[PDB]
Amino acid sequence: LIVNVINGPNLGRLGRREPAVYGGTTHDELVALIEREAAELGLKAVVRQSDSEAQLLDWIHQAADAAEPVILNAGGLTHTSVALRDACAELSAPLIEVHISNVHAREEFRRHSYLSPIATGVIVGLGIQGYLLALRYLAEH
Amino acid sequence: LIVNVINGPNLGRLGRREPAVYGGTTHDELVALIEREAAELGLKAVVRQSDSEAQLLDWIHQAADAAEPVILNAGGLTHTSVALRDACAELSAPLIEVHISNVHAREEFRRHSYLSPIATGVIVGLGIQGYLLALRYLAEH
Amino acid sequence: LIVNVINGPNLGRLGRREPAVYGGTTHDELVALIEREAAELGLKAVVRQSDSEAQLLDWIHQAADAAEPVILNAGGLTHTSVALRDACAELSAPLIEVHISNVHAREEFRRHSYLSPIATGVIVGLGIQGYLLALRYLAEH
Amino acid sequence: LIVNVINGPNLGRLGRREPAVYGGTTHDELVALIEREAAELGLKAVVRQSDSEAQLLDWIHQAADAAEPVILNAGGLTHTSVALRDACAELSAPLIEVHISNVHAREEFRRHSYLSPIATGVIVGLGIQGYLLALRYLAEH
Amino acid sequence: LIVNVINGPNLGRLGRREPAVYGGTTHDELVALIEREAAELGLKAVVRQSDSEAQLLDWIHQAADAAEPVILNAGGLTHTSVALRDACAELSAPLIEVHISNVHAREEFRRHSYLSPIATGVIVGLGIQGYLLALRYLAEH
Amino acid sequence: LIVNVINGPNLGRLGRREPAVYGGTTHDELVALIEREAAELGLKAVVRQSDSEAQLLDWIHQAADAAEPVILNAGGLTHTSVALRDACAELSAPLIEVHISNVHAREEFRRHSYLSPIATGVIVGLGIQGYLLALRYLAEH
Amino acid sequence: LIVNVINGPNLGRLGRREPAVYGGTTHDELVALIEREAAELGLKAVVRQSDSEAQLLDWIHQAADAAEPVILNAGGLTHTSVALRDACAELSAPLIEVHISNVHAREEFRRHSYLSPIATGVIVGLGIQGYLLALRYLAEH
Amino acid sequence: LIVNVINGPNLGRLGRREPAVYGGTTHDELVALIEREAAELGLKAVVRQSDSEAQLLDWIHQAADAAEPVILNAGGLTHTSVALRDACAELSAPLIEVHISNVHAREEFRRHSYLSPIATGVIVGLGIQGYLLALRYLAEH
Amino acid sequence: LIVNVINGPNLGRLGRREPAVYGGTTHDELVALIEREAAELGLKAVVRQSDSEAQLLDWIHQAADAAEPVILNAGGLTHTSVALRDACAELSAPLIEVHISNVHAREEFRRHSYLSPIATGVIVGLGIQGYLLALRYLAEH
Amino acid sequence: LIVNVINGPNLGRLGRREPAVYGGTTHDELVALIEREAAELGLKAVVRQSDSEAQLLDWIHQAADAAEPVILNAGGLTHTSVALRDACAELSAPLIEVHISNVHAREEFRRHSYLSPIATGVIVGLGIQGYLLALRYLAEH
Amino acid sequence: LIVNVINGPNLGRLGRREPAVYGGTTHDELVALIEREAAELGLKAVVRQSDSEAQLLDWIHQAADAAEPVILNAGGLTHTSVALRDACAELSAPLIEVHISNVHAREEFRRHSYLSPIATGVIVGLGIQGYLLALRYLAEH
Amino acid sequence: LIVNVINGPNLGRLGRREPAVYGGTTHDELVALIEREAAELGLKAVVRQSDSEAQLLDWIHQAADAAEPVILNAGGLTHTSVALRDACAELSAPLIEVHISNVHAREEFRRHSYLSPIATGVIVGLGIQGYLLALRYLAEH
Ligand SMILES: O=C(O)[C@]1(O)C=C(CCO)[C@@H](O)[C@H](O)C1
Ligand SMILES: O=C(O)[C@]1(O)C=C(CCO)[C@@H](O)[C@H](O)C1
Ligand SMILES: O=C(O)[C@]1(O)C=C(CCO)[C@@H](O)[C@H](O)C1
Ligand SMILES: O=C(O)[C@]1(O)C=C(CCO)[C@@H](O)[C@H](O)C1
Ligand SMILES: O=C(O)[C@]1(O)C=C(CCO)[C@@H](O)[C@H](O)C1
Ligand SMILES: O=C(O)[C@]1(O)C=C(CCO)[C@@H](O)[C@H](O)C1
Ligand SMILES: O=C(O)[C@]1(O)C=C(CCO)[C@@H](O)[C@H](O)C1
Ligand SMILES: O=C(O)[C@]1(O)C=C(CCO)[C@@H](O)[C@H](O)C1
Ligand SMILES: O=C(O)[C@]1(O)C=C(CCO)[C@@H](O)[C@H](O)C1
Ligand SMILES: O=C(O)[C@]1(O)C=C(CCO)[C@@H](O)[C@H](O)C1
Ligand SMILES: O=C(O)[C@]1(O)C=C(CCO)[C@@H](O)[C@H](O)C1
Ligand SMILES: O=C(O)[C@]1(O)C=C(CCO)[C@@H](O)[C@H](O)C1
Ligand code: NA
Ligand code: NA
Ligand code: NA
Ligand code: NA
Ligand code: NA
Ligand code: NA
Ligand code: NA
Ligand code: NA
Ligand code: NA
Ligand code: NA
Ligand code: NA
Ligand code: NA
Ligand code: NA
Ligand code: NA
Ligand code: NA
Ligand code: NA
Ligand code: NA
Ligand code: NA
Ligand code: NA
Ligand code: NA
Ligand code: NA
Ligand code: NA
Ligand code: NA
Ligand code: NA
Ligand code: NA
Ligand code: NA
Ligand code: NA
Ligand code: NA
Ligand code: NA
Ligand code: NA
Ligand code: NA
Ligand code: NA
Ligand code: NA
Ligand code: NA
Ligand code: NA
Ligand code: NA
Repeated sequence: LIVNVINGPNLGRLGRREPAVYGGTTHDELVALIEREAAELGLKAVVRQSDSEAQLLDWIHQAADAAEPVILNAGGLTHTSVALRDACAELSAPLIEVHISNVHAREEFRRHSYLSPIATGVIVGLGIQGYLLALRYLAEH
Repeated sequence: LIVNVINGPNLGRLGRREPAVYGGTTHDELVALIEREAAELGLKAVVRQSDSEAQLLDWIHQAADAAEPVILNAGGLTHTSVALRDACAELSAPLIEVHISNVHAREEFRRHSYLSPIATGVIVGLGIQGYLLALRYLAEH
Repeated sequence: LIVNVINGPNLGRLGRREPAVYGGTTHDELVALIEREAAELGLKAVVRQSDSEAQLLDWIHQAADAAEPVILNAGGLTHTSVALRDACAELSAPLIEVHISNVHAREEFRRHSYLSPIATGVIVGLGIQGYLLALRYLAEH
Repeated sequence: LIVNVINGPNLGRLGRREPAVYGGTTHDELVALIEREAAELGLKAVVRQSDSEAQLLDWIHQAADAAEPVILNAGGLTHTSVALRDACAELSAPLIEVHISNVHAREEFRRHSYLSPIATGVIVGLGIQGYLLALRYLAEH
Repeated sequence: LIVNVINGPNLGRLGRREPAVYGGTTHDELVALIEREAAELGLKAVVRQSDSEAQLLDWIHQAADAAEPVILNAGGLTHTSVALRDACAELSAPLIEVHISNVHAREEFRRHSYLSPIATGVIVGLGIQGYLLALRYLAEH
Repeated sequence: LIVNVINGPNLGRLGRREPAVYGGTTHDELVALIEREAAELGLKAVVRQSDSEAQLLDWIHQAADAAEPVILNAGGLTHTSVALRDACAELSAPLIEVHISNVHAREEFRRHSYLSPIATGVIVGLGIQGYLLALRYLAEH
Repeated sequence: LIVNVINGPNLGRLGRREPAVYGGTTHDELVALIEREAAELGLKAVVRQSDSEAQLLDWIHQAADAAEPVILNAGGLTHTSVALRDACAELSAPLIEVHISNVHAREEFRRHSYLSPIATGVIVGLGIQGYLLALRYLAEH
Repeated sequence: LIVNVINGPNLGRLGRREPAVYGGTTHDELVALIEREAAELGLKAVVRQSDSEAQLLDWIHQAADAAEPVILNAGGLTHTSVALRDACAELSAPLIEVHISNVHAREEFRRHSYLSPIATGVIVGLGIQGYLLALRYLAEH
Repeated sequence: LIVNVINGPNLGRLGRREPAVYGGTTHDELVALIEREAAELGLKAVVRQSDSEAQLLDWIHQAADAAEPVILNAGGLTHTSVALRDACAELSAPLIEVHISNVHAREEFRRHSYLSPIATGVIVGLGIQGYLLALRYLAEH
Repeated sequence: LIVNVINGPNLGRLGRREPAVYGGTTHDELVALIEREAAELGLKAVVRQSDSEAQLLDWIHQAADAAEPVILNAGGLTHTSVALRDACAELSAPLIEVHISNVHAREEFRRHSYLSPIATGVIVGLGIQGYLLALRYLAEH
Repeated sequence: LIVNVINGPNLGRLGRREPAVYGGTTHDELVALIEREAAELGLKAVVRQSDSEAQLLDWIHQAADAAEPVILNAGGLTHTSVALRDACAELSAPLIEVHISNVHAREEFRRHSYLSPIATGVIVGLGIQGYLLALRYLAEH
Repeated sequence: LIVNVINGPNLGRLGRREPAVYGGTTHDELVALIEREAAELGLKAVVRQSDSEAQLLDWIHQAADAAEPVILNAGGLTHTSVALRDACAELSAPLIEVHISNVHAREEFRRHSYLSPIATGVIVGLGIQGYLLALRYLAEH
């Protein structure tokens, strides 16, 4: 029923660099697209964004306590934060890691994720439709 | 309209190991699920499997010449074949790389792909629904 | 006389995963155990926890200015934060690094600490008694 | 005209360790020196410091939206934060990375920067005059 | 009740280098301190030292057969001996690894231990009080 | 008073590749700019260039014997010559290492310098103004 | 009762290089020796060779479905094929990996095997008697 | 007299990607150019291409038995196949390895060849004339 | 005729850990099995075990002087001792290295042997039958 | 029309070591062979050799200014000199790198070249005919 | 006056392998040569050999307590023993490390020494005269 | 009879840094000491120094042609020059590599030598007596 979509650092800046990297959809448009899709699927999507690791951790803690699934795009913290990994390892419902860009076609440091080994699955490089596809996985799960 | 789904070595063996690793769906069931989904999406899915790298290359060559999109699960060749990478780099339509298992939760050698850097995107660890989600991306693309 | 016990990200979640990883004592129980032990030793323990690196840094800054000893369990930041290391290098009184779990029996990335080289000493894998043993070292120091 | 000087974790502690590492100038003195130099150059310097990555990111976001140049000394986050790198990659005006100490004469982990590849340039080991020299580059740019 | 304290190569030389590295307590004084503490705790400590790996192995074998806990400071063999690791993996009662010096502040080769992954826990850099603190852990265990 | 500016291999070729890499100023123009700036600062700049390591070493030897400061852009020898490093380690007055290009944005092999650890400081990626900024540091030093 | 002996690329060329590397027995002689030994042991040996990975995979698939033991000398694919590893991981009866030459005395790349971690055991450097010794292990198993 | 030219995976696709990578000559044109050159040199060139490793191995086996020289462009198998290396090590006449593209200017994984250490020589980056130049070496050999 | 079987550290402890790792046969049973097999083969087996490297070296020295073959299971010293390697390099008769467990399925540090490159051959993971199979190789040699 | 052949350190010593490494042709003979071939091709070859990096750089500078092609065998500087690489990157006409010996069959340090990534192409292991084959490429270019 | 010459594992076997590796002088001859040279120099040489690390450590301990210089050829323990390094770090008089063979021309693992960083100096590859040359250094020291 | 002593970059600067690194003997004093010792040994020592690699190479070439032994202290080129290695590999008489300082106690980059693998032997850390000891080896050779 309830799905948490959690976006990390810099994801509030969607639609401000060249559409080359992350597409032309803004974060507000993203929230709207996700909500619309979620309703069609008979889910409720709670979509939140923060540039603060501590805030992200608190959202993951609540999802852990509620046994709610998480779609998480951690931004740069994907590649650097053990703390985020430790919080996500508490989750009992599925965790789908999403990257808008194809990280495997960028710098080598983006090709490692602390989150992938503990996630249910990972979607990269399908732009913002990656979130919609994750919702749909969760609706069937 | 037409989408090629190409499965590589050992994928014909789906449903024969413990459902732990790859799920309980057989390859024939997979073909059927994909075809059914593709028709609902108004696509035609051509689904093929081989344990022979040369056969896989020939299928990729035809997709390149037809400018058709490919959903490719290369099995073990993901981690080892430059030749497959070179064939896939000719593709002008999208290439979505799919892994049934979450390779990031397994041996370290499964965490490298020669295909990811040239793919449009990658879906891992969502089981066979990963193919269905790729079809759906392509139907919107 | 005064000892600061500083816990970092996710340590507020003690007692919520399987007792396998970190034991069944909660953070509030931990505070209570530490305070009781500290009083028996004729010390005052100030025990604080935050998931925010900036808050942790500020607590370390105050300990540096007061020349007070610190028992620090930085959680995931142990393995990732140079900033925390830089703050701890100002400390003139002892710094004892504590890990509840035996990090050497877990993932390889947990086997590196930015803090160990600048700490007085390190206690790992003795569960929450690791804090009590650190207090006792400080009472004799 | 307007230049942002952004200092990251622990830079508020300038003048509190042995003058060996970072010199004897405090952060307030630094702000004053920079402002005085900036006025002589006919610039306005906005100088800000935070130990919070999220706050640093927000300052970089504003500089990106205003197309203003940034002189950035990220402290320990230089060596660890992809998120900071991603925010700085939006900047369209110059980015000069500054380190007070000669990081190349210290620990090996200080010899890598996530920021250098996307900066216009880098000044290290010239103490606080490194900021003044960056201002002067920007006044001619 | 019975605890074995086993010291490896060069530990008989305690109190002969500058107090900088290992302190000014000799091995005989160490035995005496440990015995006194053990009696206060209502334990019996059997404290033994050898520069011979084979002798150390035989002591570990006996502790394994008696199901007795071991506090082990293996000296240089910590970083080099698989054989010692294999003997210690038989132990069914706790194994606490102790280093007098903070190995993390010395040469990089001292930062790896073959023993840590199989030990219950590890205490480093607290000087000879590290042994006393291990005894106290065992008295509560 | 006297400052030596020493340029190494290929720096005589300034202004001959695309202005992309090193700018459009020639070496003769560079000498002129440096001299003009030095006079304004009340310094005398002795500016020399050679493609011969032995000649560079001899210039560094003379600066060492005269206790004169050196601004050194060693070209490709930055990344390869221990001999140059050994000569520069004799210098008792400051050594400022200068790179015209941002080496951190180029090939990985340009990101290591044998000179940085023994230099007073390093300026990269500020083009030829990097020399002028070094002069100004020295005038205040 | 039934044992499959599977030889991979280039093993059909036995007896054609200097007897230094692989001995002077041809593949046909090898088949004959194995059959003779197998009969003495009261086993039936099915001995097959191919330079085609796909053919090797199909033979391993059949052994998996029949629950038959495999003695496998994969030739160069030992060091390179994940696909072969994946097929061999299905085997429920024993898998003995055999190398005629002592791979540990040759190039470093021959010292890694994708098969060893999933094999029951490995025999190297005992020439063709390695096959006979594997048969004998299986006859007792 | 007789020279074998053997092309591996994807070389049948010459002239189908942008002329940037491999030139605009097709494989059929290549065969024709080689034959014409060979006749001028008084040689007979047997030119063959396959995407199948097993087929390539069989061609190398025949060249080994006939003591005929080989010009080999193995495509992606250059970087991945030990089996191909093992077959080529049987060759008693010269082996010239040819790459159309300059592999040293591409991805790092293309800069390693299993074939180079056992080849007589290697020609890279001279396009299809690399084959013609190899023929000419063999005509003088 | 005479074969030396030499077992190193911890091999006297066979049959004392879970049969999972090394089987349920004790060292005395092993000696008996080997002797019985050796007599059937018309050999004399001299079987010795020590936890002392110096004792092992002396046994290898005697085998070198007598030109007698050695079956050696060095235990943990396999992975760590150059001295043992140097002694074994004197042997003129065959040296067969034996491991009871499949070291390739355990920790990565067990996957390197200082002995394999100088051994005639290596048998791993066939339990105690590995010794019997080595005897049989030697009886035919 | 004009082609520069530039030989680096030790190439003046051709014909003085065992013909095993570099052949029996001296440098003077090499000059003569190249000149004769060049005339047959209707080219003029200017062939020069120096053990001085600075002299080599000056020759490359002149070829850059004249837009003349270079055949360069840099000797040991191939593997060590960034300065040479930087000079060769100015060349607008083709650069063919030549090695007489097959560097891939020698020490590992000879398998890296700073020149290959910026060269048009590379010929190794064809002895002195490698120069003649490069001339012929240039005559067709 | 008194100099200790300490030889480690396998050095008692001098003169038993091909004179290629270590020369044809036996250990007894070596003792005699050293004694004769020492007397000519007006020194007393105490020459001892053991294959037991513990015995070597005890000899080093005595040299440390007597403040006597040591010439040490540790054999294979050079490359493997931290314990030996720790004992040698107590020595206050000079420590000269000697290797008979040129370890730099052998396996790569022989090119690392735990002893070199703490030795006064090192002599390798001068055969047994290396000991005589060390004595002579000590006689002048 | 004749021995060449060849000193490389910066060795003309002996006696100008703190006696800590290289001692207080100047190069002229060194020449004098060597000559005096050589005469006592009935040798003639030709002692030469240059900061120019090309000059060093030419001296090594002459020693190769005269079949004269070389004592070589290459300075920083020890760690960086393949060209020097290639010249020294021609030498048929002994080559003794000498370092005044103990390079193993300094930076890690000084612990690799391109010369050691081809030298007869190596003396490090015995100061200038290292040259005298090399002469004496050569007088007995
Ligand atoms: O592609 C993504 O969605 C991504 O997770 C996002 C960011 C930051 C986006 O501004 C980057 O830090 C990640 O490396 C990739
Ligand atoms: O998870 C998958 O789908 C996968 O692509 C498939 C195989 C082989 C499946 O038998 C494995 O070789 C890959 O590592 C992962
Ligand atoms: O064992 C610990 O106490 C530890 O410091 C704590 C955490 C996070 C605890 O939730 C982990 O991030 C550390 O790796 C180990
Ligand atoms: O030298 C600097 O200015 C520096 O950026 C600052 C800090 C933290 C300063 O307390 C360190 O974390 C950096 O490694 C170096
Ligand atoms: O600090 C310790 O107690 C230590 O275990 C002891 C020794 C040898 C002590 O002489 C060293 O070999 C270890 O690296 C650290
Ligand atoms: O950017 C510079 O100034 C630099 O020092 C110069 C050269 C050579 C310039 O032709 C290059 O070799 C360095 O890598 C960068
Ligand atoms: O020694 C063997 O049997 C071996 O498996 C065989 C081959 C190919 C044999 O031609 C090689 O590819 C392997 O590295 C070793
Ligand atoms: O440049 C070549 O000729 C090359 O051998 C060919 C291929 C495949 C060509 O489609 C690539 O796989 C090689 O890396 C380079
Ligand atoms: O499997 C074996 O026989 C083995 O040689 C034995 C030991 C020690 C056995 O107690 C281990 O040290 C080796 O790694 C593996
Ligand atoms: O093979 C060659 O031509 C080569 O370029 C030449 C030399 C020096 C030749 O004396 C070596 O330094 C190179 O590694 C290989
Ligand atoms: O060359 C030597 O003297 C040496 O120290 C001796 C031995 C053992 C000699 O049998 C080897 O273990 C060392 O690697 C080299
Ligand atoms: O110790 C030596 O003699 C040495 O060869 C000399 C130099 C340069 C001396 O100024 C250094 O470059 C070497 O690393 C060490
Ligand atoms: Na919620
Ligand atoms: Na991970
Ligand atoms: Na999209
Ligand atoms: Na199709
Ligand atoms: Na890749
Ligand atoms: Na699924
Ligand atoms: Na406090
Ligand atoms: Na560290
Ligand atoms: Na506890
Ligand atoms: Na502003
Ligand atoms: Na980077
Ligand atoms: Na300053
Ligand atoms: Na006991
Ligand atoms: Na370990
Ligand atoms: Na203490
Ligand atoms: Na001057
Ligand atoms: Na350095
Ligand atoms: Na500029
Ligand atoms: Na069968
Ligand atoms: Na593996
Ligand atoms: Na055999
Ligand atoms: Na043919
Ligand atoms: Na290779
Ligand atoms: Na061409
Ligand atoms: Na015997
Ligand atoms: Na080895
Ligand atoms: Na068994
Ligand atoms: Na010319
Ligand atoms: Na390169
Ligand atoms: Na030739
Ligand atoms: Na003595
Ligand atoms: Na060391
Ligand atoms: Na000798
Ligand atoms: Na001479
Ligand atoms: Na080398
Ligand atoms: Na001296």
